[PDB]
Amino acid sequence: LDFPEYDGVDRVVNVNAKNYKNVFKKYEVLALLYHEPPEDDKASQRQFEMDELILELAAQVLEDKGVGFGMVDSEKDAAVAKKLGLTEEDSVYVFKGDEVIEYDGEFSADTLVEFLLDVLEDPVELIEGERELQAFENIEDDNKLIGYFKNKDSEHYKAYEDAAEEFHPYIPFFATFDSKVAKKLTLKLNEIDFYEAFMEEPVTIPDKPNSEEEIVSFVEAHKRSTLRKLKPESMYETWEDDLDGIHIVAFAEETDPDGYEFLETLKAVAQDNTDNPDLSIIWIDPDDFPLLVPYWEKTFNIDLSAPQIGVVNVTDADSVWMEMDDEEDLPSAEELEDWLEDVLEG
Amino acid sequence: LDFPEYDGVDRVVNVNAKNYKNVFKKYEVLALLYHEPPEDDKASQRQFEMDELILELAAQVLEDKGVGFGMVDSEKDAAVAKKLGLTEEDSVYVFKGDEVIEYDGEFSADTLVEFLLDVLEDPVELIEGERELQAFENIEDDNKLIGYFKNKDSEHYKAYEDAAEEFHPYIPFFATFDSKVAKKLTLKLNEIDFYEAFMEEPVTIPDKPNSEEEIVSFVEAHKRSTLRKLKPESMYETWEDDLDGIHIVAFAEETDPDGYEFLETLKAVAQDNTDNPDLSIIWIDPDDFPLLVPYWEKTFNIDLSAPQIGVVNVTDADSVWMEMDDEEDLPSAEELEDWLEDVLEG
Ligand SMILES: [Ca+2]
Ligand SMILES: [Ca+2]
Ligand SMILES: [Ca+2]
Ligand SMILES: [Ca+2]
Ligand SMILES: [Ca+2]
Ligand SMILES: [Ca+2]
Ligand SMILES: [Ca+2]
Ligand SMILES: [Ca+2]
Ligand SMILES: [Ca+2]
Ligand SMILES: [Ca+2]
Ligand SMILES: [Ca+2]
Ligand SMILES: [Ca+2]
Ligand SMILES: [Ca+2]
Ligand SMILES: [Ca+2]
Ligand SMILES: [Ca+2]
Ligand SMILES: [Ca+2]
Ligand SMILES: [Ca+2]
Ligand SMILES: [Ca+2]
Ligand SMILES: [Ca+2]
Ligand SMILES: [Ca+2]
Ligand SMILES: [Ca+2]
Ligand SMILES: [Ca+2]
Ligand SMILES: [Ca+2]
Ligand SMILES: [Ca+2]
Ligand SMILES: [Ca+2]
Ligand SMILES: [Ca+2]
Repeated sequence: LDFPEYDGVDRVVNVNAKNYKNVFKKYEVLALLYHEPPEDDKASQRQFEMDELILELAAQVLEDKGVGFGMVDSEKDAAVAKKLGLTEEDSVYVFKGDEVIEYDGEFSADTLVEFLLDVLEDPVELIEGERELQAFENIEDDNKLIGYFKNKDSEHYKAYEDAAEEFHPYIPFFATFDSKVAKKLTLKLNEIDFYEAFMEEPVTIPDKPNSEEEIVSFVEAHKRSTLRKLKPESMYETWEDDLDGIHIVAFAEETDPDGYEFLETLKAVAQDNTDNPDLSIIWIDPDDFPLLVPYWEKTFNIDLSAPQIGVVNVTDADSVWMEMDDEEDLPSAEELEDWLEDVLEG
Repeated sequence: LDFPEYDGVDRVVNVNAKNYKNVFKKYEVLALLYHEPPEDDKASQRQFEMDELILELAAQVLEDKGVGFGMVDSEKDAAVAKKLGLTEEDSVYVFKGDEVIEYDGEFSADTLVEFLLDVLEDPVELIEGERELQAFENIEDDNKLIGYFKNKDSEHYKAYEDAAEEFHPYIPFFATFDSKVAKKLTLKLNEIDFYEAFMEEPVTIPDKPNSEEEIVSFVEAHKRSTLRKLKPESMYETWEDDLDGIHIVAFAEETDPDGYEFLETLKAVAQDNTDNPDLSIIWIDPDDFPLLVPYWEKTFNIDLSAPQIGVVNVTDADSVWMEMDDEEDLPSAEELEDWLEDVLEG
């Protein structure tokens, strides 16, 4: 009645020109680890075996749900990788229907399975009644969309659902057919509002009713939020998406009163500067990455039991941190704005 | 710049009558896995080696923070185990100061390290100003206490801090010296309010000012909340604490609009029946245990993409689940009360 342990059945194989058509046929959803060939030393061999074991456990856990896992060698299987669109080494590409979803997060069985379980869900969630509306409003650490349509047979709803599939499961798409919900949201019929992460005010997609292409192009242009949360499921995607080799990194434990107070200041600063295309802040809650906390404290020379904020230069592997005597020496929004300005324009 | 990998240094040893005094001296905080001797078959041997490797990784991660890990064989080391108070096999006993903290949760390096990082924090958190007060009010999935005292030198504050140590890190103790915060909480000087998990209304500890013993005895009597959340850090403690071999188990994904709506009904039912000593509901959010979701769906024969609630008989290894056609066929509070009554008084 406990966590599953690998049962030794070989379910994850190398996916190559000989078998790839049969593997895609065997599984309704197929997730492919695109990897460089392991080096020949024993350490690199062991790590490769341990990585495969992670996939084996996930494949066992999800067998009855139509999910399969495979591995594609970027050298041996280069031709198949190209035909399938596998280009970023160490990414897992998830094939659902007509979509190819890139996973670029923690390589662990639990996080992988949680992601696949999100992939298997439908790309549009409905909102009806006050409690469901409250659930929608509680979402803030993701970009989200909500649109008001006549009903599920509306061509405009179907275009919205088709657009949701492009960003699944990263950007939740919500829909309502309830005119009372739409009024509380100030959504006119066939209007779509995009709520950037951590923002209070939405941006309405122009020129409604909107086609799939109009929604997709809009979401792609607003995909990067001023403030974004580092999450295990997407940690490497976020970290690799630096702006001119610079991240602003804020550490704050949401549940701690001092972390909450600092996070509220951070949100206020992001909201007041949300249209500055050069501002990108990563919020890391230490409680989400316990195994990295000592490493971050050593690397950055900071105490993560208190809120911290700094500028990390990925190009030069260097960083500077705002000097805060303790948890009670937090900057005002204005002081935080000014400190970022001083370090960046410099 | 990534998750740590075990470096092969042996930091976790068997703790026995010969070395236990030196181990306790080597480490400021020491966590001891109390385990039955591994069976001699190769499978049991491998599992024991894999368990030790989990401790090795945690010990590496926390080395610079004064934490050590050890293992105590319940047969070979029975005399030392008794002297140290190790009685429940498969529990990890954490020695901090004068306290012995039992860990009875997921045996994984990340969850273990997160718990130890919580252990290392101070047992009382202060509340000052409106934002910190809001952080206090946002806490609902734990029992919590808050007391109003003159200042940190008050003998009554010191008694409160001494009591907090007994329940650290499971039941957060908050304190304020701010008369404006105390007024919003309706806390008179030296009063202590206990907020049961998921309850709106607190219970004031009687006969203030309160001694350590009065607080400890009060908290012990109110320790078990009507509604409690299954969490990795304490999942086995919670599951083993059944009431006459019965758990009421509710599955609800907090972030999903249907899960939120059902959870609100569950909270309302718990609040209206909070004084019924026979009512104990475990809320499991599937998003917290992805690796167990397929196992639960198979074992209970339910769809965990929708909210579910049932009665699980641990004695007879049997369960019954409320029949809900889909996510929109949710019971009212009254219907849920009546359904529990019908299945239990039967
Ligand atoms: Ca294999
Ligand atoms: Ca497409
Ligand atoms: Ca990557
Ligand atoms: Ca986990
Ligand atoms: Ca509007
Ligand atoms: Ca249009
Ligand atoms: Ca990527
Ligand atoms: Ca704090
Ligand atoms: Ca504080
Ligand atoms: Ca913005
Ligand atoms: Ca955590
Ligand atoms: Ca923590
Ligand atoms: Ca403060
Ligand atoms: Ca060892
Ligand atoms: Ca004691
Ligand atoms: Ca136990
Ligand atoms: Ca983890
Ligand atoms: Ca009161
Ligand atoms: Ca008293
Ligand atoms: Ca226990
Ligand atoms: Ca739903
Ligand atoms: Ca619904
Ligand atoms: Ca109660
Ligand atoms: Ca989760
Ligand atoms: Ca989920
Ligand atoms: Ca509903």
